[PDB]
Amino acid sequence: DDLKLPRQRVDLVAPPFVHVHEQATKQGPKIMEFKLVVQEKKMVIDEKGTTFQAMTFNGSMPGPLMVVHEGDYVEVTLVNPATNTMPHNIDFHSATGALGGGALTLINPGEQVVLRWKATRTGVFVYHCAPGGPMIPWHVVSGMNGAVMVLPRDGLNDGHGHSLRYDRIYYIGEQDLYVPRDEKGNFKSYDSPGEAYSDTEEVMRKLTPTHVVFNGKAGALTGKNALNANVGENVLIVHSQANRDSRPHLIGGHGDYVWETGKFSNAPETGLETWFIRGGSAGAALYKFLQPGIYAYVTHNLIEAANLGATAHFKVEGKWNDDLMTQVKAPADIPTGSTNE
Amino acid sequence: DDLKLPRQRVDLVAPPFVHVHEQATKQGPKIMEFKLVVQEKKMVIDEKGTTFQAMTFNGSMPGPLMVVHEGDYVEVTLVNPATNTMPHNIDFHSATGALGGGALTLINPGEQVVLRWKATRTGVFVYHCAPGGPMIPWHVVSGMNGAVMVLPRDGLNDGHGHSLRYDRIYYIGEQDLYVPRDEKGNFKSYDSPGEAYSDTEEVMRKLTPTHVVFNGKAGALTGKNALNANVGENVLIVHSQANRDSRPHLIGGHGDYVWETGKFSNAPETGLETWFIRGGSAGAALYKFLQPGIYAYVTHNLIEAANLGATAHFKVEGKWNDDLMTQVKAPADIPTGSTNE
Amino acid sequence: DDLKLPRQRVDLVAPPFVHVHEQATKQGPKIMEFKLVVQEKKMVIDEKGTTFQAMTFNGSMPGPLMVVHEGDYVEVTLVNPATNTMPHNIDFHSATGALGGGALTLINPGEQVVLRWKATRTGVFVYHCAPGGPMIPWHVVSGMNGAVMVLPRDGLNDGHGHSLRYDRIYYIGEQDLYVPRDEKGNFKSYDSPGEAYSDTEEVMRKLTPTHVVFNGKAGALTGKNALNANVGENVLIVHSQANRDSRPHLIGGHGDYVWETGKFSNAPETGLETWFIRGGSAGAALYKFLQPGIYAYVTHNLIEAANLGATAHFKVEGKWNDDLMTQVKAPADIPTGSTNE
Ligand SMILES: OC[C@H]1O[C@@](CO)(O[C@H]2O[C@H](CO)[C@@H](O)[C@H](O)[C@H]2O)[C@@H](O)[C@@H]1O
Ligand SMILES: OC[C@H]1O[C@@](CO)(O[C@H]2O[C@H](CO)[C@@H](O)[C@H](O)[C@H]2O)[C@@H](O)[C@@H]1O
Ligand SMILES: OC[C@H]1O[C@@](CO)(O[C@H]2O[C@H](CO)[C@@H](O)[C@H](O)[C@H]2O)[C@@H](O)[C@@H]1O
Ligand SMILES: OC[C@H]1O[C@@](CO)(O[C@H]2O[C@H](CO)[C@@H](O)[C@H](O)[C@H]2O)[C@@H](O)[C@@H]1O
Ligand SMILES: OC[C@H]1O[C@@](CO)(O[C@H]2O[C@H](CO)[C@@H](O)[C@H](O)[C@H]2O)[C@@H](O)[C@@H]1O
Ligand SMILES: OC[C@H]1O[C@@](CO)(O[C@H]2O[C@H](CO)[C@@H](O)[C@H](O)[C@H]2O)[C@@H](O)[C@@H]1O
Ligand SMILES: O=N[O-]
Ligand SMILES: O=N[O-]
Ligand SMILES: O=N[O-]
Ligand SMILES: O=N[O-]
Ligand SMILES: O=N[O-]
Ligand SMILES: O=N[O-]
Ligand SMILES: O=N[O-]
Ligand SMILES: O=N[O-]
Ligand SMILES: O=N[O-]
Ligand SMILES: O=N[O-]
Ligand SMILES: O=N[O-]
Ligand SMILES: O=N[O-]
Ligand SMILES: [Cu+2]
Ligand SMILES: [Cu+2]
Ligand SMILES: [Cu+2]
Ligand SMILES: [Cu+2]
Ligand SMILES: [Cu+2]
Ligand SMILES: [Cu+2]
Repeated sequence: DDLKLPRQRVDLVAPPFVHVHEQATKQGPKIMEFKLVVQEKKMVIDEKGTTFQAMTFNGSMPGPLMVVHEGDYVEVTLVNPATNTMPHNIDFHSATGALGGGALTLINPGEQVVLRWKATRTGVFVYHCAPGGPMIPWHVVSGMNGAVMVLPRDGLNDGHGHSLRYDRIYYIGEQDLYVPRDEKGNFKSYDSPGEAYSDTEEVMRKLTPTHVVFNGKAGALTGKNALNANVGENVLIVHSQANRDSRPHLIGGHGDYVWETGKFSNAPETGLETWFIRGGSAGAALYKFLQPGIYAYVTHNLIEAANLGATAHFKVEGKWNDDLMTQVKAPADIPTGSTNE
Repeated sequence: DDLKLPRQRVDLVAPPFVHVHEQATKQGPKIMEFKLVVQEKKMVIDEKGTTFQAMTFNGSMPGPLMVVHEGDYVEVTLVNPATNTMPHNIDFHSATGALGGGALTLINPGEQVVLRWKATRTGVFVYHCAPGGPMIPWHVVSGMNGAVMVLPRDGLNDGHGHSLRYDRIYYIGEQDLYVPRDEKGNFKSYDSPGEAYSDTEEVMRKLTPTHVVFNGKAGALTGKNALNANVGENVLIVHSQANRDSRPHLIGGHGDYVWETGKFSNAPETGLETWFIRGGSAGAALYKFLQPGIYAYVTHNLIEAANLGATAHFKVEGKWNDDLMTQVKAPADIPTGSTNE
Repeated sequence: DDLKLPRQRVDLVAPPFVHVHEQATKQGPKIMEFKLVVQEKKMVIDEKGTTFQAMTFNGSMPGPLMVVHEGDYVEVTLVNPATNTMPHNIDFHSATGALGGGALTLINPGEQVVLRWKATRTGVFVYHCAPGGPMIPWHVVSGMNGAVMVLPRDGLNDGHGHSLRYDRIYYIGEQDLYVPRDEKGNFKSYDSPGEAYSDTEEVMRKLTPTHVVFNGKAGALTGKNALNANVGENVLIVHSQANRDSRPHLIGGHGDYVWETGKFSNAPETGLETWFIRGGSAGAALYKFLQPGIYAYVTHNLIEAANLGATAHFKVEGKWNDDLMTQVKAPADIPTGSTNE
């Protein structure tokens, strides 16, 4: 074995949560070992129960967030069980060479492969399947995409010599979906991804998703699965979109520090209302919560947010600050003596 | 009354103009009092006379620009006259908490509410109605959006320790509209917003506007309503888009200083050709005019600009500078001795 | 003649290549002389042989890249041969006044015009035809757009006082096309641009291209026309899009230094995965190749890249660096003792 570094196995966790990691570290470079297992399966993607033929890393949309530090090596075992029907591979936008690794990781059902890439570039980055040709968009918009974060060894900073530390981290993977409809407008169902392909490709061609979802379905991060926080906590929100632009916004908040292009060698922007994730990238925002209550986290095409699935909630515990905002007068009848022209 | 600051009432003016304000101020924080009255009404939105069922703040698309300074408090009386049919509210992207104020301002026809928010974040920001659910996009794309500018108390700067001062300010609100068509392709008319809803939502779902307009209609800021300027004037152009991306461009000019994400804690970019307003945001550009004549101000999807309504004009008075540009030879027949292969 | 500077004639070359130029220069300002000849012609735009009625500068999509330095004057002879059917003009986003020159360059078939503009603004910029009204988008999406680069006289820098020098430069013009289809879905053919107009405008109105291509057609820069480079070379990739957004990505690489808004008075961003060209602009990225092999250069809407034409290749010669990336284990059967749940 030429590369003589310590090895550390990481157990991935399902989004929107993130596996255990250090922000700053004084450990030297390691070989960080990850396993991704491809799973093709039918999944429910909206609140009416619509299904579609998904293809996933590790059974989730998005695939899980991987976290390493600058100078680590990332050794990924990609597994394509024989219950799957298609070949698969993986392209890390964090990696250098061989189409991000895609040219070294094509595996048929029943095979696995081991790729190592050096984490030379800091930031959050997309990873996605990319078998070749028209299969590249198809596998990605069927769900085969996630992200990796390469932290500086000293953790995050503000680009002005001040360290930034998060209390909590969430990973929001946004997915554009292209579900075929019948002549009456009802979504169609299929028995396999291969059977769904031709009709799906026709929808894809017109560049208008039927659904835009976080964490794999409409409503995934609302209701009992709202994201928790507390007043005072500095929360890092990683957002990825492997195929299509997005414009994240935290309703009732801001982006205190935003890396919209997602790369920690660049100073963040401050005090944003809405930021922009270019399709094929990950970005990140830090926000320190100042008020309790419900926050909606959306793409601020509000049609997509409210009508195609792209809303998450935060539920924030703590005490209300009437200095920042207050209801001076509750709703009341318009005074008789008013003129409102 | 706990908050013991001077109160100042502001009279709003219709876009693209902006109410009287100071750039730099040595006044301390104030409670700045604004009134917004919701008006649902049919409006003309294109040059062929197409109408649609609009919903507005203060009778205009966009709603008027509010201008305050960092550290002021903004006390907004939102009025929903009983002639309206729907509930309404307001979300300030400038504000912290309660979904931007939307969770504290839902009012039925016949009611008003008073919200106060502290202007802790500098920049230009969207405000918009957001009643809940699918009503959020519907109210916004029906016209219920505007912007607020929170200036630093020392006015604008270049991010490199130099003050910037504008001679003139204009507010360009861009609106994506989704007007239903009949089976022949003609735009449909309705007697109320409620009657228009179902057909409008179907158009919205396909994410392709029928119209993209400035100041509420195609041609609003062309012809006799071109925007005036003079050679030498430094003009601030605030641009908002509450739902959908835009790419502003001043044809024949530049953006000397551009805050495309719209937030004055970040240094502007210099010398832009075209900038980018992410849907759900406001941005701003300063330009010092150097040449007289007509300028077109567009979104630089030229299909949207020329064919869906999204062109404004500036008419600039002054003297032409032949050093910057000149017609060396006027159109003339191609010389007989020419070879043009 | 009032302007007493040396004159230099430049011979343009077809994209993706760039005419001979100096990066840094100690020559003083010159009048740089360029000729552009409009050519309307049918062109093949995809791998199935689909044609469409194009309109070009100098016979190519994009038009050729012009390169000058800050403070030069650019004297452009625009020629509209009498074999063409339409009037044409030119708008330089690099220029100040008269709608970028469009208001001084409208020429009928059989005419030519000479425009001079001073290169006061550094960066890469779009130029495009803009006759007036609905003809503006039509001429642009028919192919009448290119770019000009205005280099600082000291050449490029990193925004932190370090010079940057490229070994190679390529110009990637991306074109959104709107080809009519018949009732069966087959692309229609026409005998002239005028005959194609009405059906084309209907496609344009729905804001969804049928094709998104580099260098004028699907596959233009793949196969025998892949872009060459070598390990170690710093390559400047200029990307323009005159009408519609794009999100460039170099698969297997990065953007070491990226001016996504395209203007050299602003420091570049570092280490990008994917960048963003706002419609109506040019941007530029520098990358130093570190690995040999094939790279795909795409817009990272992968549907557009793989299915609508928007993929180029680089073929990079040199030696593989197993430190940066290696295939630890080639594809092999999943071990019997594995558990992959
Ligand atoms: O295609 C729109 C048209 O189709 C119908 C069924 O005929 O609804 C479908 O489309 C809706 C919007 O996507 C979904 O809410 C629903 O799951 C789906 O059946 C019509 O109701 C709609 O009018
Ligand atoms: O710079 C990020 C900064 O935002 C902070 C500033 O200290 O606060 C902003 O919001 C708070 C609302 O009170 C204010 O302190 C501040 O004046 C405004 O920009 C933090 O939450 C943090 O360091
Ligand atoms: O739907 C496009 C198709 O509809 C018609 C009327 O049949 O025109 C309508 O659409 C045009 C483009 O939006 C508008 O200019 C016009 O106001 C509207 O009636 C056809 O003329 C067009 O061919
Ligand atoms: O930095 C904004 C700056 O743009 C200025 C520079 O002084 O001018 C630009 O356009 C003018 C066209 O003459 C030139 O002064 C300059 O060299 C170029 O970048 C102003 O209009 C202003 O301060
Ligand atoms: O319109 C989509 C539908 O049309 C057909 C011909 O009937 O294919 C056309 O569209 C394809 C996608 O753009 C092209 O690949 C081809 O050049 C064109 O004829 C059908 O095959 C397709 O099903
Ligand atoms: O800053 C651009 C810089 O990227 C470089 C840094 O020297 O390299 C990056 O990629 C290389 C991969 O080894 C590493 O040197 C570096 O640590 C990482 O950001 C060059 O190719 C260049 O100056
Ligand atoms: O080696 N210190 O954590
Ligand atoms: O299935 N995804 O969270
Ligand atoms: O070959 N890919 O499905
Ligand atoms: O302010 N949120 O849509
Ligand atoms: O208090 N001075 O304007
Ligand atoms: O109606 N708006 O300007
Ligand atoms: O309830 N909103 O129209
Ligand atoms: O240059 N304006 O389209
Ligand atoms: O004048 N020197 O190249
Ligand atoms: O025809 N263009 O490269
Ligand atoms: O008049 N332009 O084709
Ligand atoms: O990583 N490229 O699609
Ligand atoms: Cu796959
Ligand atoms: Cu990719
Ligand atoms: Cu409302
Ligand atoms: Cu909002
Ligand atoms: Cu033309
Ligand atoms: Cu232009």
